[PDB]
Amino acid sequence: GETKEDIARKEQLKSLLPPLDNIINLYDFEYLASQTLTKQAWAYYSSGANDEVTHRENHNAYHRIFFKPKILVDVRKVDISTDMLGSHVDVPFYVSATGLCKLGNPLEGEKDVARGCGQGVTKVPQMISTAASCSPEEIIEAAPSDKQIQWYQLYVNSDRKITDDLVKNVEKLGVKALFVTVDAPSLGQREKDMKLKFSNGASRALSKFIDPSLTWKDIEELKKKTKLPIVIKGVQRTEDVIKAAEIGVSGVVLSNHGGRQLDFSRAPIEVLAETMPILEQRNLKDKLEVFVDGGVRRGTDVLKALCLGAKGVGLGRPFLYANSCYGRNGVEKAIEILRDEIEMSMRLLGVTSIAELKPDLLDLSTLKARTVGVPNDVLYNEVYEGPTLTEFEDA
Amino acid sequence: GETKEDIARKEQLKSLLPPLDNIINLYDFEYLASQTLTKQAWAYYSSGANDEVTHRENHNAYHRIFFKPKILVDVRKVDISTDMLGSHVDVPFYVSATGLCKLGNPLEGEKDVARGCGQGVTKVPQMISTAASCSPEEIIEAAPSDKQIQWYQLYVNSDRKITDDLVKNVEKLGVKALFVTVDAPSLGQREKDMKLKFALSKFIDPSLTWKDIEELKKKTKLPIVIKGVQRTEDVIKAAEIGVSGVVLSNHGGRQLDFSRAPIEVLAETMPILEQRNLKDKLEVFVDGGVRRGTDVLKALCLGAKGVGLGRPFLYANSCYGRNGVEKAIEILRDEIEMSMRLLGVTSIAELKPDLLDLSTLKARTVGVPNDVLYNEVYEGPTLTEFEDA
Amino acid sequence: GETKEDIARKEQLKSLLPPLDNIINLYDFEYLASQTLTKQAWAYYSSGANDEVTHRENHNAYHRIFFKPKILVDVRKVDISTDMLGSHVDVPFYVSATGLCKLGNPLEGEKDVARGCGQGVTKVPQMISTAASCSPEEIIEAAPSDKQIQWYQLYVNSDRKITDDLVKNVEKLGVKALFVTVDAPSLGQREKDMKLKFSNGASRALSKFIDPSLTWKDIEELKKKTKLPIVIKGVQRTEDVIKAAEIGVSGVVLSNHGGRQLDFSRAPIEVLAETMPILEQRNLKDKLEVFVDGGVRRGTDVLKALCLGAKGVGLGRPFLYANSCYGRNGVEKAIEILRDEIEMSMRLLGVTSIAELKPDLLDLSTLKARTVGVPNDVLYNEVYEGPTLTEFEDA
Amino acid sequence: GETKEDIARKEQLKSLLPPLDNIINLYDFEYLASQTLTKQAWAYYSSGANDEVTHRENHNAYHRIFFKPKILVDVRKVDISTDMLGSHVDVPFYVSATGLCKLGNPLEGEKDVARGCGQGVTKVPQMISTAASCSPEEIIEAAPSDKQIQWYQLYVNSDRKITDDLVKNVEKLGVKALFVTVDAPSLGQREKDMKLKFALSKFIDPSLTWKDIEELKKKTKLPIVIKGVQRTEDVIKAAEIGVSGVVLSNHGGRQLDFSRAPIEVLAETMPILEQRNLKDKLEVFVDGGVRRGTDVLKALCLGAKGVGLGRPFLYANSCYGRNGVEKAIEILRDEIEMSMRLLGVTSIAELKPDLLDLSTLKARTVGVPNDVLYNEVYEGPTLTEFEDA
Ligand SMILES: Cc1cc2nc3c(=O)[nH]c(=O)nc-3n(C[C@H](O)[C@H](O)[C@H](O)COP(=O)(O)O)c2cc1C
Ligand SMILES: Cc1cc2nc3c(=O)[nH]c(=O)nc-3n(C[C@H](O)[C@H](O)[C@H](O)COP(=O)(O)O)c2cc1C
Ligand SMILES: Cc1cc2nc3c(=O)[nH]c(=O)nc-3n(C[C@H](O)[C@H](O)[C@H](O)COP(=O)(O)O)c2cc1C
Ligand SMILES: Cc1cc2nc3c(=O)[nH]c(=O)nc-3n(C[C@H](O)[C@H](O)[C@H](O)COP(=O)(O)O)c2cc1C
Repeated sequence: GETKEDIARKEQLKSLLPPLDNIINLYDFEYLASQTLTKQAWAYYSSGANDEVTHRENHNAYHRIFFKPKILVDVRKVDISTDMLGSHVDVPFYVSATGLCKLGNPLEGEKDVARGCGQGVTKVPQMISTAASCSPEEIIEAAPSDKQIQWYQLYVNSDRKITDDLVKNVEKLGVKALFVTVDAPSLGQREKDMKLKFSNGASRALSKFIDPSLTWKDIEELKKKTKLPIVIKGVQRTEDVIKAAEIGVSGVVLSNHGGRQLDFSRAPIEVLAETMPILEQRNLKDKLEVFVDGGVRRGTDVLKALCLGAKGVGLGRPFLYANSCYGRNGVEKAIEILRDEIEMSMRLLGVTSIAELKPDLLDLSTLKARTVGVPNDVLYNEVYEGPTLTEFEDA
Repeated sequence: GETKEDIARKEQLKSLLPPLDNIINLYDFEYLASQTLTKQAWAYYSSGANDEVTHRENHNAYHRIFFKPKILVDVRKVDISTDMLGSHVDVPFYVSATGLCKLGNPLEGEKDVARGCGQGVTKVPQMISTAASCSPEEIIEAAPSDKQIQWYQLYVNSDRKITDDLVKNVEKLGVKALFVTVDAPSLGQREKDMKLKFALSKFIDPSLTWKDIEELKKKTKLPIVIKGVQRTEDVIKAAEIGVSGVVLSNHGGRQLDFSRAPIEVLAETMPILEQRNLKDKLEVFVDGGVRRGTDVLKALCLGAKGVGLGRPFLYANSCYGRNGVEKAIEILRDEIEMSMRLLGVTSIAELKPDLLDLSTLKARTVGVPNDVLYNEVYEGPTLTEFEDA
Repeated sequence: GETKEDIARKEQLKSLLPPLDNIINLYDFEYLASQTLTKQAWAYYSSGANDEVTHRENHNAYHRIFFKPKILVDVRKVDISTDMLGSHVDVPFYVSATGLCKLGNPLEGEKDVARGCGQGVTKVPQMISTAASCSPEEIIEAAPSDKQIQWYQLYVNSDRKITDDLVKNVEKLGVKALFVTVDAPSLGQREKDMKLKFSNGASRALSKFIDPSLTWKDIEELKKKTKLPIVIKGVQRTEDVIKAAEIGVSGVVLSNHGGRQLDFSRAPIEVLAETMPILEQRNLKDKLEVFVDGGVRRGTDVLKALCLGAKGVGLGRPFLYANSCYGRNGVEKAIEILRDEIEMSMRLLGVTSIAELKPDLLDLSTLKARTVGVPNDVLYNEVYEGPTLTEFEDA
Repeated sequence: GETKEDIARKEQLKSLLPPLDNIINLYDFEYLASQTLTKQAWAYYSSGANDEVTHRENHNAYHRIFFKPKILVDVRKVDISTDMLGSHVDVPFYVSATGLCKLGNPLEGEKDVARGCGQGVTKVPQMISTAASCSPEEIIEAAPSDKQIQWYQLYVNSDRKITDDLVKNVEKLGVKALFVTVDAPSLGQREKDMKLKFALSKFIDPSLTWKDIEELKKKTKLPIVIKGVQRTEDVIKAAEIGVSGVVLSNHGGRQLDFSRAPIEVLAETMPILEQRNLKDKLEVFVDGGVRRGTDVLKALCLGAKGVGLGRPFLYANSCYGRNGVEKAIEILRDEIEMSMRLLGVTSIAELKPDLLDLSTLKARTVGVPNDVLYNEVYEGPTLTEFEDA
């Protein structure tokens, strides 16, 4: 629904976009993108399912957790590197799979995220999406480091030959893990997107591309057909984390697809807080790597998830916005913004490595204070007049 | 008010209404209805009692419930059909009784509800209101399908002769059940209606007792549902005198304000029915504030046999008549199937409490008043801006 | 700080004021008063202490309580009469003591509230204030019924002779109880009022008029010097309700002076909920009458307090606003609005008398959910764009 | 930015500022300061870390505490004096350290804080900032009274020679104690300041350990308070190595975001100190978000020996210099006395936990996101209107 007004945005893009060095936090990329993207690019990237409560709750649940920082600790040197899925990693976060990057970066798309992830002094793992505009071969050869790690996000097709070919193709090209997405058997209804087509059933949200019949048995079979570590992406309850351990897969992403699938799925941060203790109650902790994603925007968020026992934390939208505004250098800047935020807050937390981030650094006593207020009294509040500040004379 | 202004309205409902197929959810219907209906049609439909807290809490309480969905389950095929009141049904929801449809749909009224409820693939039960603009016979025959099911809602009269006639007369016309409304012995004060205009009715007997329901059990073979229960103790009472069902309801927040959300009463009473083997003896329905497939699913996971919707169907009808009603049914049907799949179950019988996170069901909060001064002077963080220009 | 603009309000007063019959609820009187009163009349009536949180919390705490209504009960006849302090009363509410009614009703002041309280088919008890513009003799003789009950609100003076004379004078004139106010040894700082003087220490909030040295011993002494039932007004904790019972006084008003004294005093409705069970845990329930006030605006509020065991519930501001807009008939209308609201809701509750209003009609499980949210994430919420409703075509 | 626009500012601070005696509370000072200060003065004073949640939570958490006041107590006479760090004090609060006062008060800076702190009836302790525009000697002598007490806040340098000099040098000048800041090994990111401009310091040693505090105990006879403790475990640690006190503080929300409100840490640690006989061994101070006499009282009721305020004094100083500072002291002193009387106690020693309702101290909530659609379409009740015109 673009208007030649298309040009109002070209003016904004026109380095009315502020210098990259002036970007303070991940929210800046978001704001800029919101003003410069195509109506449809913005609809597709930013939308969630139905009323979008899970989308927002993903982020807000981090705020039910506070810190218990150690003071008078030697925090001169801080190290934020760790290991994920057998690789050594510079950073405890990763770029999550996201479709259609050419909507925001027409010229380079996902190749610019491979570049941003691997060009600088700090490299970040990249999860390549099945719904990528570019091909896996294009994205992998765009990688500027032999050391940078690239994972593959898989939808199993109803036609399992296509998936068999795809898995073989991507191990050849050297991706280091498979993330099988299990939270989208049906396509989430993203109403901002639809509003735009309509003026601008049910089995229609099914597709041969994403097999709705996918089953625990299929993952067990996939496991035999590849030497790649497999991670189940989109786990939303502890019972399924346990099942994942039982079939001996490598990991799990506690994720609700960025609030794009089931609304009123819980914040993965609280699923995490419940899951990890239960894993340690049966020796399973060090045998399944547990990742988390959704609503992560600050280093303190990353830190909260790590203290609860996540191996790593993924971000989707923030890298899309960075890429959509500044391409490969936007991605790298986003990486630096986040790396620095993690470093800062570790010092202030009083720890010096990722292994030192533990549950007793957190105040978890209000983790369950997820509340819905009684509706307010509109008449009472309407007639009520609040206090006032003294005014200035005005001469 | 109604000021000849109302051609601005007639322009709105003109071809200016968007194509039916552009309607995405039930709130769209509500929005459109709010701009096109008469002040008095709007006030009467949208109204609740006094401060309207129960009205809104009916809905918001669904948001105290979250999902624990199963993944890696074959969900290619899903069935949302179920039984209600001895008869088989396509969906696990229904149209609740809801007076005076002719204010919003003048030519057709609640005849168009009947039409919408059966003119398409999915056939949805209709509760006929005592307060309906059309007569029960006028509605029952406008129904395009004989597969479609119709229920009757009854206020018992102070003159019990009239009620005995009306019961026998609806039995005749083919209604498959009788819903007895018990939450309106006196009609609730709906202040939006009153402000525009500028409590005991003969229609409704305030003396209605349990014994009178025991009476009605013998005088009819239609199954009786007590519509308007608001505490567990009375759900139990309905079982003891052996009626068929019960709607956990507070009349869409139109009667007693600070009545609890039925979803919250549901969550309290089902475990109690279980601890008593009564969960089969009594069918427990629920209405109020239902606007999304996930609302319906929450209710069904808790033990509800079926869930009612009032206002959403009124608004769809007010805007697009029978078609709107059909479309509303479609929207809601799809929302349930899609969310069923993501939940990881394939039949209504598989919707159980273990699919739900009920740990924050009781987080019904009232904040301490905000610090007006502290908030006024405080200046929030700001986004990076865009250059010069 | 009035501007001749004084006349903008005279125009509004000019039966631009809608007919009395068009007043639906107590909030209407409030709104009307807010537009028609003198800046100072509005400041004095409507203000609370400091940040006014207790003032607002008084009302909101009612909303932490829901109902558990009985259905299929014979509710044809409903009776809302009861007894207070030895008198039989038409109604379970009363008009609380309020100063300076001539600010809002220049011609008649408090005499119009005596009239409104006693003229109609439904009479309401009236608590006469020490800070009344009119004299107790004027207010008592304005009473249109021999049956209407009038109480007296007392501040004990530092000069106890004045108080001794006053108590003797008011028993002579036939008031039926003494309410001794104990929550104002120092004057609450009401900043809306002050803003208005300033542009328009500490011992300055002390006054010989209200003795700060008032003590439990003084009430015991007052008790001997009068045959009038004495009620302690301004009790804010259970421990003082127990002390009141111990000295054998007749009652207590759980009250914080309408949020005009200590800020962060609790809502009397929750003090009530805690106090009553503790009274029954030591036989004291039927030996001390417990009144409650502050933030009562609806009949469901009155009902909530009665179910918890209050003998009666007082309203201040709502009668001031009614009197300030419509004088004696405003008061009577307010009385009818509230009587009707109580009657309606009793039917719907499924009870038929005041004695039938009991704790098990209430859902008290969230009574303690008095919460303060973590501050919200202004950046997150700012960039976030919510869902949208479909628009209309616009031709 | 700073755009010659700033004569609009100079007009504001002109006789346009209201008479000092019209200032009612501490927020008035803040408001006035917000309109008159330079963008950079404002950003630097008003700033917090990252999202500024801790900044605001410092204050809002006081609102999770309510009072259980005693009535019928003789409160004619009230005393708010107390001891802090071995010396007797007029009030139970103090001015906390707070860099660069010359941005807001150019001619006088933190000399005017000293003046305000002692130029009138009430004499309030001053913490001198390492980051002060004026030198410690320049401040210590501008103090109009020798009764008034001054403390020093210290960042220990990586070059420990400089710290040894500075300590000996402040001991000399007469500071009655030493506040060691431990919550800023790396300086917090204050984004308002940064947005206007468009993390390890030599000033501050990130390697500071407990052992180093043990070291400083021997090398000085001034009592040491560890300023910037944020968990109970470290309060205990401070007692064990035997320092004098501890400020429960998170640097006014300027360092680690999602550090808890000190008032909430206070409520957790005092009962623990009691269960260990340590409550006398250690003096526990508290700062952050304090704007009202009742905030101060809540803190004192919980066990705090004294409570600090940063920003309110900066803003009073920025607007009215030493006079503002005196007036701020007055406002706060009166607020405490008045609320003491209504609380029903007459000395600081009588402020105890039983005066507090602590039952909702843990009600630190985050609401589920609001239902945007449901709220947009919903229309609230309306007030009766006023006739024609
Ligand atoms: C634009 C968009 C497209 C996405 N496409 C996919 C996809 O194809 N496969 C997948 O497994 N996840 C997909 N995701 C979800 C993520 O990998 C991730 O769960 C989400 O972005 C985490 O949330 P956040 O964006 O709030 O950080 C997508 C997310 C977005 C926002
Ligand atoms: C305009 C209107 C009229 C209604 N009339 C009746 C009635 O006559 N009898 C009855 O039992 N319920 C009546 N109801 C209430 C419902 O049957 C139903 O309980 C309610 O609409 C459920 O709430 P919801 O509108 O939020 O879906 C009415 C509701 C509305 C909105
Ligand atoms: C304008 C005003 C003046 C008052 N004057 C007195 C008084 O002199 N004595 C007293 O005991 N209470 C006095 N009160 C308080 C009440 O009697 C009562 O506690 C309060 O009005 C209850 O709260 P509400 O106004 O929210 O209903 C006054 C209240 C107001 C609003
Ligand atoms: C502008 C500014 C500068 C500050 N500089 C310091 C400092 O150098 N050292 C220190 O220990 N605290 C410093 N503080 C923090 C305080 O001493 C105090 O902990 C804080 O201001 C308490 O919070 P409040 O401002 O909400 O009262 C500073 C605070 C502000 C606002």
